[PDB]
Amino acid sequence: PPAQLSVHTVSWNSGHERVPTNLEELLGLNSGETPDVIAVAVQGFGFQTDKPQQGPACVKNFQSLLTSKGYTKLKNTITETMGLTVYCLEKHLDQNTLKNETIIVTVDDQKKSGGIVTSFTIYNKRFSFTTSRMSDEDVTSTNTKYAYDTRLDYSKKDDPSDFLFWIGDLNVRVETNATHAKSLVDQNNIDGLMAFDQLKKAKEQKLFDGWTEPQVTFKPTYKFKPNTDEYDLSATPSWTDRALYKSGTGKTIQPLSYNSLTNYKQTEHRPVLAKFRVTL
Ligand code: HEM
Repeated sequence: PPAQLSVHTVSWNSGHERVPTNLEELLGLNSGETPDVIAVAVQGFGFQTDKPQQGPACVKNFQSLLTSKGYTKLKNTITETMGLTVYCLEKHLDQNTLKNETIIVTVDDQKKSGGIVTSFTIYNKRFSFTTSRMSDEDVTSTNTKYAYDTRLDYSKKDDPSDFLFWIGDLNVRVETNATHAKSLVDQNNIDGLMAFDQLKKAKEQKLFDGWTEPQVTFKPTYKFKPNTDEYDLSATPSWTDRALYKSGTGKTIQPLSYNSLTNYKQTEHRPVLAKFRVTL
């Protein structure tokens, strides 16, 4: 039992975009780090109805890279609008204790909104990875637009997990006008703009209770004109893709790094990469 383990997470509201050439950058492996656990969350349209038939390239390309580095894919789950994959180094796995489990929650009769939770145990400590997706317009169990449901929160369990991560587009936005938002961004006043971000409002309403976001130092990750760094001001610049963390059991989770990946420009949203060190 190591005293500590590292986790990398990435999410991207990637829409219809395809596997990039440079997956090492996407996963935070380009400076030679070797995280114990990797989670990849996507939001978009048509993943199960793989009409472009891009599923096979995703599997080939991710598998080729990660197996060579000593990872086992614990689970990939795809719905029409979400994807969640969790990888763990083979060396940490004990089949008799792993207890690998995934649930899918859907909130609407078309199965477009909800979330996915994948959980597993290593060294007798339980990890859970959540992603979620909600539309602006739906009726919800919270009567808010935010992509929260108690069923996706394993910290609310009678026996809550040791290490929990929630990654994706939480449907949290910057509640001010585009002019004022752009001005803040031009001044690099990230904390000033974050003052208008809705995560705190969701928490006042008792959603994402006790979940922590690492400090944000990067500019809003949406909405860009593709293949530029120029905001499309038809939307107020916002932080779409987020990483939250919690422990149910008093374990220390230390963010090492939290950043958008500005080199992935192909789309309106920029992926977000988080790195953590967890103490068992
Ligand atoms: C950059 C965008 C995307 C990322 C980062 C991504 C990520 C992933 C990952 C990590 C896997 C599992 C790979 C493995 O087996 O180790 C996967 C599988 C898959 N993805 Fe994606 N995905 C993307 C876009 C898409 C798109 C656009 C489609 C369809 C339109 C799609 C459909 C699939 C399918 C069908 C699978 C296979 C699931 C199975 O084997 O049953 N994904 N994706």
